Amino acid sequence: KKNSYSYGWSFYFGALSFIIAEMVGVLAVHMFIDRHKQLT
Repeated sequence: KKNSYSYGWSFYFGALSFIIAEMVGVLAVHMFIDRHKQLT
């Protein structure tokens, strides 16, 4: 019944790809606030 399954380390790359893809979009907005402060 899929006894004692482990998620290996391919899945943890997809797990780690989530945190990086947000931390880009974290930083992408922080640039965007500056460039409309720069238009201000």
